[PDB]
Amino acid sequence: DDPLLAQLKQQLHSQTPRAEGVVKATEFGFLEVDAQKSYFIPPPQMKKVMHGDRIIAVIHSERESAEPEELVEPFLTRFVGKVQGKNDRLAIVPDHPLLKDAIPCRAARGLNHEFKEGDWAVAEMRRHPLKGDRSFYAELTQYITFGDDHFVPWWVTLARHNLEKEAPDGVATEMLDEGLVREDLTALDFVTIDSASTEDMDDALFAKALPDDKLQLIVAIADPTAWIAEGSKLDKAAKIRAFTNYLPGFNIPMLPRELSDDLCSLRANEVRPVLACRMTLSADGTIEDNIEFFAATIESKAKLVYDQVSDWLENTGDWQPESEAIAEQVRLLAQICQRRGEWRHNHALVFKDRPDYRFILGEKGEVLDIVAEPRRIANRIVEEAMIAANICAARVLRDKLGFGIYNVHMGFDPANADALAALLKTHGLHVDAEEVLTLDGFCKLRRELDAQPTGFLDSRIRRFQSFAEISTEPGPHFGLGLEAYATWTSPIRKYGDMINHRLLKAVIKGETATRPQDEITVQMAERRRLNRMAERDVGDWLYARFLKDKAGTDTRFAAEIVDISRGGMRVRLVDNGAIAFIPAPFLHAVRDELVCSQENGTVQIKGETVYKVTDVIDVTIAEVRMETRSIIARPVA
Ligand SMILES: Nc1ccn([C@@H]2O[C@H](COP(=O)(O)O)[C@@H](O)[C@H]2O)c(=O)n1
Ligand SMILES: [Ca+2]
Ligand SMILES: [Mg+2]
Repeated sequence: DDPLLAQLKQQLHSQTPRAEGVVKATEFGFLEVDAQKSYFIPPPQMKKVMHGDRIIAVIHSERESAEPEELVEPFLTRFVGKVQGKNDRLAIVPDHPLLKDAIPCRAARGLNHEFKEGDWAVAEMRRHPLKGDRSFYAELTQYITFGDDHFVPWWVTLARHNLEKEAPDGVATEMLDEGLVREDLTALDFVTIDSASTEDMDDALFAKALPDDKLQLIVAIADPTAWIAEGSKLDKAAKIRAFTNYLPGFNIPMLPRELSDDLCSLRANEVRPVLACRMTLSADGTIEDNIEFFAATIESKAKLVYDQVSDWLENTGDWQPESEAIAEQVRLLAQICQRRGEWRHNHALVFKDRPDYRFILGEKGEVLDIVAEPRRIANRIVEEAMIAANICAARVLRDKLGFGIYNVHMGFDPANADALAALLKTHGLHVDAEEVLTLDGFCKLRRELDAQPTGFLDSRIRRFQSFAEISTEPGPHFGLGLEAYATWTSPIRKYGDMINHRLLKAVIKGETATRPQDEITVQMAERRRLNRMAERDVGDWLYARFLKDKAGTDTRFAAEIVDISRGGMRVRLVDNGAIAFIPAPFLHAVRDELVCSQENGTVQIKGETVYKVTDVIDVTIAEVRMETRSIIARPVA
């Protein structure tokens, strides 16, 4: 360089052949530029990069190779990992299954903690060879727990998603004067129906028979917002959290315990403030326009338990209602459930029973068992009432406000409707490209797709399915087969439901109301996504623990094929819900006679279909790698 010579070398440097792509590693790696273009990265060039870094590289020939030059976006930022080789030099291996190398690190200042071998930390990347640094380097920013802590699962997972490990701090109660007029519901025979363990009754039922074969339902929901003022510390604390995070064996509540457990909870034979909704149902099950929201106080008559209620109703088991009054409430409520089920059957969509697996844990967080808790009438009684109540709120907020915290499902996006109909044709199912975009046509497709003898064709259109949203705008819910949809029935566990509670309270008083900001539903969606990941990561750890001792044994498990790709089949164990992977080479000896097609949902050997997505097969457990929590399964025989 030399101003002339420098300008020249610059212009030369600038026209050097280049490519942008994502780094893929293993033994050297590749710069994956697109679907059918990749460049070999030699292992010396490897050193500059991490798996998954988005980079620009010099392309070299003379055999072509990519020589990394510039970082576009690093794979790794904030992460978790296990520390090594102590303070005389710390390094950290990311928990990332594809990131195998130790990264030199040190503790952030103020981090009191003396790190040892095995310790779990949260860390931040600070240096990268492509940013000119000699080495990769990270700062440790948080001490997690020690390497052989039994409670690893929980603490590492909460930390990795940066989620809170604690309930919020309780604040001196005193009930707020919102100038509500509370109807005295106290004489009435309200009952709660929850599982056994529950001490935090959110909700509350009362039924009454009417002339013309009608039924009256009142849903009474607990009253947190009668204590928590909009703008208070608990407020802003609850809003950040969005939802109680339910993890195997462990929840982190949105609200303080005293409030949840005690003051708000609809405990039997105690007087409680409530937000109530009285609805009138046709013989049809139809929710009539008769909808009345109002503040009230009730006194639960009977703290009921699901199984017991399900038993009494099927004339099985030992348990009877404490009185005729309660019996009649249960009977009326079962009648309501029946009409609503029918209604949703006929006019909406009823979701197909998905086993809900519960981990049964011991004191050191061991897995005793994982059981699919099946659903019985008492469960459906509650669900049908909660759904009708939430429909009620959606209508009234839409009507009286024009806004609320709504749950939103747009159906198939218009730009994918043609591809949709074409794929169904190839499988022999007629549907229309523009009818399926109407609520009615979406429901008709769903219905006949669930009359399918198997889930195959179903599976074929997962790729077209939209997901459930959060909106302040009233809107249809195609998944539920409903014009509208907003929840207010569990405000102690959901910030959105508290917001709707305050909105409904404005409507009741004839007050004006402010529309929630859209950043509202954005943060809510982010925490939901977080909580779901947190629960599956827990579960994953747990499943590995549970299945470790089955490794290499001939224990069989029936398993549903959930996904098929290039490298093999993902599989869900029917009896416990664990995820396992079956590598392609396990399915057939001769690589070139085997085709696992992601796009078809099939595995073929010598041109003949042997496996399909939704098939159930029997597998054994080949491997449980505790490092990565991965379960490897092999088909039987
Ligand atoms: N596109 C991607 C791919 C991975 N990464 C991160 O790499 C992280 C590495 O996980 P660990 O925290 O276990 O090392 C992932 O959990 C993910 O947050 C990312 O931030 N963006
Ligand atoms: Ca790793
Ligand atoms: Mg309840």
